[PDB]
Amino acid sequence: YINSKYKIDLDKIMTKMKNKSVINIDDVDDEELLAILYTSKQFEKILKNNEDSKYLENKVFCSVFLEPSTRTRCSFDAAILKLGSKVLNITDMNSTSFYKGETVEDAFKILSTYVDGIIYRDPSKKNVDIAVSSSSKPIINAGNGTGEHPTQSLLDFYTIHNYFPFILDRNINKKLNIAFVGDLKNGRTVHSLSKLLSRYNVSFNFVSCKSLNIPKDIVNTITYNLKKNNFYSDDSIKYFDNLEEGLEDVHIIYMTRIQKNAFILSNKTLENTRDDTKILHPLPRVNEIKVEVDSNPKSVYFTQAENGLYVRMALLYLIFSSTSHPQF
Amino acid sequence: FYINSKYKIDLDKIMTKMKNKSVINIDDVDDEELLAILYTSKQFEKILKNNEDSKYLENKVFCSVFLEPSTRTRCSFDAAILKLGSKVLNITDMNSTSFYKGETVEDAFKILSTYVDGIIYRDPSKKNVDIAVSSSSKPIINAGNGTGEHPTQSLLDFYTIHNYFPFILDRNINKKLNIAFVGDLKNGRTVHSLSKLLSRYNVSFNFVSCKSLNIPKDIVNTITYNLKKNNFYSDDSIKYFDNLEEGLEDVHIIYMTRIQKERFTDVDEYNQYKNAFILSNKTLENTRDDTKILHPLPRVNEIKVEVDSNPKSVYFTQAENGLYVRMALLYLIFSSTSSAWSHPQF
Amino acid sequence: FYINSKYKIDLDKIMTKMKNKSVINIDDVDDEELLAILYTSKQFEKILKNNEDSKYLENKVFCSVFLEPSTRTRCSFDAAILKLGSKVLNITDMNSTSFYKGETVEDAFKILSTYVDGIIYRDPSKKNVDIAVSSSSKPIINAGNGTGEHPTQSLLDFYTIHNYFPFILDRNINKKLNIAFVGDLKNGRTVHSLSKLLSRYNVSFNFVSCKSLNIPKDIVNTITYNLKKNNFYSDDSIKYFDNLEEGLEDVHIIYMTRIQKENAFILSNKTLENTRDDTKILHPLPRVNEIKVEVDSNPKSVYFTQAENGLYVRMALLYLIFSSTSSAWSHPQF
Ligand SMILES: c1ccc2[nH]ccc2c1
Ligand SMILES: c1ccc2[nH]ccc2c1
Repeated sequence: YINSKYKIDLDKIMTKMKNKSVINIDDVDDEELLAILYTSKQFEKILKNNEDSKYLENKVFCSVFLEPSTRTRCSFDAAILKLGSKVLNITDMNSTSFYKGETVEDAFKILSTYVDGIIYRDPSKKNVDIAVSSSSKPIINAGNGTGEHPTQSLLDFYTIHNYFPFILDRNINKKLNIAFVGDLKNGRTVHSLSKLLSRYNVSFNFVSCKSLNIPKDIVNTITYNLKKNNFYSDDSIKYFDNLEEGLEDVHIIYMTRIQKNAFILSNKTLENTRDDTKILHPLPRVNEIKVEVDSNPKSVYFTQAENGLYVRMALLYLIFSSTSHPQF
Repeated sequence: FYINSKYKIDLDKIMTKMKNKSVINIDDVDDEELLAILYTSKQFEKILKNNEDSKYLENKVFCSVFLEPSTRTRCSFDAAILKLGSKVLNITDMNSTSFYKGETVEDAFKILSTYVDGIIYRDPSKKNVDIAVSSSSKPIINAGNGTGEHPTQSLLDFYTIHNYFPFILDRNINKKLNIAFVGDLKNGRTVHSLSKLLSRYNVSFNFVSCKSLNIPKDIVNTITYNLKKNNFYSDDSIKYFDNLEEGLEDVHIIYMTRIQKERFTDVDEYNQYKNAFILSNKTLENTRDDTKILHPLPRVNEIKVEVDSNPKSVYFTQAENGLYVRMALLYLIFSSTSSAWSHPQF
Repeated sequence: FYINSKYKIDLDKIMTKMKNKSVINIDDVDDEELLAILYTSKQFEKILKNNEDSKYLENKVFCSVFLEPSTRTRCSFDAAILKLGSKVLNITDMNSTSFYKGETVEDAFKILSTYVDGIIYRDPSKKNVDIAVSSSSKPIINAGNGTGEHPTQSLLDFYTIHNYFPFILDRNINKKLNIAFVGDLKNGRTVHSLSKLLSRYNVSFNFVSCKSLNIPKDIVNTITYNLKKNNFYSDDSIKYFDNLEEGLEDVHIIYMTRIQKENAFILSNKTLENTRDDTKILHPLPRVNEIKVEVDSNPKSVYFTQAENGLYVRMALLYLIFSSTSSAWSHPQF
C-alpha cells in the first residue's frame, strides 16, 4: 500500500483510528492523513471505474444537521450510502426544536445507543463537544460555529495533494505557495486548511482588504508549525491588498466567500498565474469567481466538491470498519 | 419478451437506448420506450403481488429533491427505489429559495450530480428543472413542475388504461378508445399530458367542463395534429359537453380531475361547479358496462365515496400502479447493462 | 429450541399467529406474544452487544409517518428497521392537517399501504390511528396517539423490568413485584398502559401523586380487574402516597414521570437511601428536574438502558410481525 513513495500499514493505522471521533483537523496526525489520502484515491478510482463501492455495509448512522447545510449533509449521506451502510437523518431542525428543552448530554447518551456513529452539524460551539462527551459512539463533525470542519480541510488538502503531491514529502527544495483570497477573518475554511498546510513546507499569501485579513492567532499557529519542521522564513507569510501582486507565483488560489471588487477572479486576473496553478473554493460561490473561469483548465472547485464524496467515504471506512481494504 | 402477445420487445436493445436518458416531458418517451415501460411495469406488478424478490437494481444511490410538498408522488418514488434494492437521500419540506440559498441552480446540480447516480426532481419553477437537466452529469426524472409536465403520471395513467383496454397500442382503425375528461380541464395539467400521449393512438376525446375551465386550445391542436399523423382524426374525434349525462355516454374511460375551490372567484361559483360534475352511482348508470373511472388524486368531493364499491372505480389501482411504473422506469434508465436473464419476468 | 430460562416458546407457532398483526394498544399483545417479544428482544440485545449480524429482516420497505415531533421514538424505529437490514421512507416535521392537505385519512392509508410492507404511525389524533388501521392493506404499529396508547413504550418498559426481576413472568403468589409510579399519573399516559400490562402479573402498585394529578379511576378499575383475574388482588395491591419517603419504601421499581407545571417529587441520592438494595429507577424521558443528574452515577438508575432497550424491543416486534421466513432455524438464537 504505497502513494508512489510512502508505504502505509493501513492495518496498523486503522487499529489506531477505530472508533476515533474527528472534531478538529488537529485530531488527524501524519500517518492518519496518509491513510485518508490513500483510501480517498482508492474510492475515487473505484467510483470513476463503476466498480463496487460497498466497503462498509452493516453500519447504521444518524446525520444530525441542526442548520441547513444541504451540500455537506447530502455529501455524507452519499458517502454512507455508496459504502452500502444505512443512515437515519434529523434535518430542517434547529438547536432548540431538536433539544426541546432536553439536555444535549441526555440526547447523545440515548441516540448513541441506537446507531454505530453520528455525523453532527450544529452552529453551537459548546454542543458538539458536549455530544463527544456523552456519546458512546464516534462523532464526525460536519461543522460548528468554532469554524472546525475537518472533512472540508481533509478534502481541500486531498484536492491540493492530487495536483502537487510533493506537499507530503516535506522536502526543503519542494515548497508549495498558496494564496488565500477574500474574507480571511471570517472564512473559517481558511483557518483550518492553514493549520494543516503549515504542517508541510508551504508559503502563504493572505490577500484581503485589512478589515477582513487573516486573524493573528492563525498566523501564530502557522508560524509554530512551520518552525516545528524548520520551514519558517521572512518569505513564509506575505500579505497583499490586490490580486496582481498576490496571485504571482502561487501553485494554489483558494478563493473564499466575501459578504458586504478587487477580489473577483476573472480570466483577465488569471493571465499572470503560473502555468500549473489550480483554483479552489469551498462553495457556494456568488460573485467571487466569474462563470467564464469554469472553462479554464486552472479551475478545479467542482472537482474539489466531488472529492468530498471520496474523502468522507475514506474517513467513514477507516473509522467504522471492523476489519480486504479497497485497491486499484 | 412479449406484451399483448402481438408485440415482441428487445428489452436488451431498448435499454441500451434508454440507459442514462432523462425523462422531463412525456414527449421524451417514444413508441418502443412506452412498450418497454408497459411490459416492465406489468412484470414488477406480478412480482410484487406474488411476494417475489423485487431487487432488480441494488447498487444505485439517488437524490429525491422535492421543492414543493407532494407526499404521494415522493413516497411512490422512495418505495420504487427501495423496492428495487437501491438507496436514496431526500431533500424535502424545502422550497425553491431555501434550498438554492442564493446559490445558482446550475452550480447546485453540477455538484449534487457528482454525489449520486440519478436525481428525481419536483419543483414548481419550469425554468429550474430545465436548468438542472443542463447542469447535471446524471439522468434527471421530473416528478412535476409548473408547466404541468409529469411524465410518470402520464405513464401510470396510460398503464392503468392499457390494463383494461389493451387495444389502445394496436392503432387499429376499428378498435378505437373513447375517454371523457371531466372537471377543470384548463388547470388539470394531468389531462394535458395524458391527452398528448393518447392522441398518438386511435382515441376519441370528450372534454366535459363549464366555459371558464374548458380544455385549452393548445392541447386540442396537439391532439388534432397527432390524430391526423396516424389517420384517426374525424369531426367526431374531439367533442365538448357542459354536463355528465351527455359526456359520460359510450366512453371506455372516465378521467375525473381535481376541482380546487382556490381557482374560482368565490365559494358560490365553486359548489355550482363542484356539485354539477360530482360522480355518483346515479351518474354512472348511463356509462358502458366496461367503463373504468380514473383520478390522479387526491379526490375530495369529485367522486362520492359510495363509488369505491363500484367495480367501475380503479382510481386506487391507478395510484398503486405508480409504484410498478416508477420501478420500471428507474430499472430501464439506471441499470448498468442488460443481460437476457437479469430482466424481470413472471 | 427456545426458552426464557424456564418457559419454552413455539416461536414458529407464535409468529404464524402474529404475522401481519397491527399493534395499536398494548392489549393487542397477549401472554404468548409477550414471551415471544421478550425472548426475541434479548436475542437482539445479545447479538448487537456482541457486534454480530443483526440483519434478520431484509426485503421489507416501511413508511415512518410521524405527524408530531417525537424524534427519540422515530429515530428508535428507523434504527430498528435499518439494523434488521430493511429500508424505510419517512414523512416528518408534518402535522395532522398539512400531511392530509384536506385528503381523507382513509384514502391516504389506502394508497400508501400499496407502496410499503408495513407502516409505523405517530399522530396526536385519537381517531386517526384507528382510521388508518381500517384503511391500510398492511400492518400498522402505533408509535403513540392522544389516547395515550404506546405499546412499544409499554413493551420496552416491561422488558427493562423483566431484565432485573424475571419472576414477574412466573405469576407466583409468593414472588410479588412492587412498583412506585411517581409524579403526574393523571397525564403520564405511559403509566396507564404499563399498569394495564403489569396487572396481568402478580404486582403491587404505589401511586405517588399530589391531588390534581393522581392516577385516574378507570386505570385503578382496569388494574383491579386483571389482578382479580389471576387471584392477586388485596387491599394492599394498590396504595396511594403524597410524598416519596412513604411511597419509595420496599419497591422493586421506581418509574418516574414528567411533571410539567404548565419541587416535591424530585429523585436525589438523599431520597434513594431508604429504597431496597435491588431497586431499579425507570423514566421514559426526556427528564427535566424529575431526576437529579447525581443519580445517573447510582447503579440503581437504568433510565438510559430503558431508552436503549427500545431498539431491541422494536427490532423484536418488527421481526415477529413482518418476517415471511418459516423455518424454526431462521429466528435469532445466540
Ligand atoms: C448538494 C450540492 C449543492 C447544493 N446546493 C444547494 C443544495 C445542494 C445540495
Ligand atoms: C434522538 C435521541 C435523543 C434526542 N433528544 C432530542 C431529540 C432526540 C433524538
